[PDB]
Amino acid sequence: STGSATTTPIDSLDDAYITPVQIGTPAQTLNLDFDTGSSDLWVFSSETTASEVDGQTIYTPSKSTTAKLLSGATWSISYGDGSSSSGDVYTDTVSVGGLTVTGQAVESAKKVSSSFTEDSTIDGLLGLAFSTLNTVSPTQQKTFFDNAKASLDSPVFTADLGYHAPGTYNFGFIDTTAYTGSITYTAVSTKQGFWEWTSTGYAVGSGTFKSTSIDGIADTGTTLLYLPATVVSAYWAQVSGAKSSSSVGGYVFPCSATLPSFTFGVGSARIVIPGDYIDFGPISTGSSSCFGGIQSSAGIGINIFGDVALKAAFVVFNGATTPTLGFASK
Ligand SMILES: CNCc1ccc(Oc2cccnc2)o1
Repeated sequence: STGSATTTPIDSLDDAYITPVQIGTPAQTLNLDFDTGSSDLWVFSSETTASEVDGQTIYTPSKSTTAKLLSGATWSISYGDGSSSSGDVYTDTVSVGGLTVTGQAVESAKKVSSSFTEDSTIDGLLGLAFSTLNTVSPTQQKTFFDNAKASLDSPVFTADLGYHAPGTYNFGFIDTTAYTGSITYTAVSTKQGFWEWTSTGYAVGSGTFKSTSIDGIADTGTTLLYLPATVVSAYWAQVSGAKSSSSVGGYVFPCSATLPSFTFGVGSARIVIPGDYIDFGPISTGSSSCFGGIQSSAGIGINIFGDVALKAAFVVFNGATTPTLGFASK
């Protein structure tokens, strides 16, 4: 089998991407944030504290003939941006782009933090990291991809995120019309539960490439590109007026600037992020200070190749017995 679904930016800045997901019988369609940095499939639901729901579409398990309470199971998760959610668990039928899994753990939110409530466009998350990170207790549950894998034509999924435009998540096949040149594959460590790999270096604009190992994660659920302070300082030094602002919480730059590109290495290959991808607009409405899309990972404890980086590529998440990642230009 295979699946193919369109993923759409939630706003004009590509702050996140949502993908429609069918849950239950008859289908309840919710728009979920596909997240290769976490491993829980959770949804706003009929169980979510009423004051914490504001415009989201909810899953109502009592209206699904295939829903079953997973007795005694609870979940609780925190994300790197300070947000969190928790609740109980059902199993139900889940389909993405024509690909169906029966008996998928669907984690129903009883509580969500303020930044979830405040984003009406995100109805929940669909985790695509390794199932070892799944938070369900006392019996850990499998991701949608792990449940689907045996049935897939090939044990892979691909992320093709758009810049200010829709893109695609495919399951079970590689669309050879969706990229240019060849796909360069690189080793993955699953020791931390992430799609963790090592970039071979970087360049800023038309500058010379610096060969240096940068260990990080391919994370569709993180908006920006978080890299070591040395690398980030080298980038923003090429933008007149750019500076790190403690009060804003990162590098900002004059909105009048034209930003240089940023290149990262994948083996001997190179992926170029155009300058415009790095502009996240005014820090507040009407400001002439703009927020940068490349930020320091110091304090996070890991480097993160988030959407800013991944949307410049066609990305293969290869879930064979020894997992690997593939990157192509597009
Ligand atoms: C804006 N905070 C709530 C929210 C929306 C989407 C996500 O999920 C995330 C956020 C950061 C990293 N990984 C996943 O959280």
